Amino acid sequence: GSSGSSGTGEKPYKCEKCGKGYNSKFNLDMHQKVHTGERPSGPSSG
Ligand SMILES: [Zn+2]
Repeated sequence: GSSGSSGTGEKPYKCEKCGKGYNSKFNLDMHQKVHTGERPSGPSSG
């Protein structure tokens, strides 16, 4: 029926903003400073 990749690695940090995983609490930080711009779309939590 259906099948795909399970995810051997572990992504304890995800970026819902875009949808990418990060295996580093530090790396994600620098990345978090990317979706700052106030997109034309309404937020979700502030
Ligand atoms: Zn992101």
